[PDB]
Amino acid sequence: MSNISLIVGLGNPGSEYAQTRHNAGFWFVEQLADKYGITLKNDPKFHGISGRGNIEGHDVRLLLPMTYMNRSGQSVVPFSKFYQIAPEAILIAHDELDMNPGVIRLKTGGGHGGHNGLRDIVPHIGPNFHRLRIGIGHPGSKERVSGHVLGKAPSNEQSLMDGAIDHALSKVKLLVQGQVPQAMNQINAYKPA
Repeated sequence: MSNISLIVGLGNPGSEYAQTRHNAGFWFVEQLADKYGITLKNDPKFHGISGRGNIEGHDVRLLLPMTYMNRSGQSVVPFSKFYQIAPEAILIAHDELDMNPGVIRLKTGGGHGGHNGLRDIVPHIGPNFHRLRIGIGHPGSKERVSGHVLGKAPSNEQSLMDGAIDHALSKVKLLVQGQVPQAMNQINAYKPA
């Protein structure tokens, strides 16, 4: 079973979106980058910010598309193709409306589930990449989904999400060393302390 060699975080560019729920993927990858001292640099050729370095003995690339969320494929697709990274070696972290704050799951395959970042990626690389679904809660109605994902969470929900992100961070060793079923068991078992 492939080692994960590319980790992508989905979100929108700019300081006005940096703290919004829809950037949960960016939080995870930025925190991962600084945990391992990997420097994320502007990478205009692939419409994103990217880095590469050693994580737990493996050479891993990190990518944050700077395309805006709904056009994320315009970075993820050419980047993974240029470096010849198969979908099976990709993990994509993203906010998940269908899970509460403090809930976090690793998933392999399936469709976009309505996520407008994943919607731009599945068509071009197929579905067989891994996803870190970071729960952000559902506001209660379709009409307010957009204001919820594009909004900043209150303190209490933010702590839950941060706790869940911290836990996944501690399991990245299993992911990069090819231990996906173990990582899946261990990430998916998390419950707030």
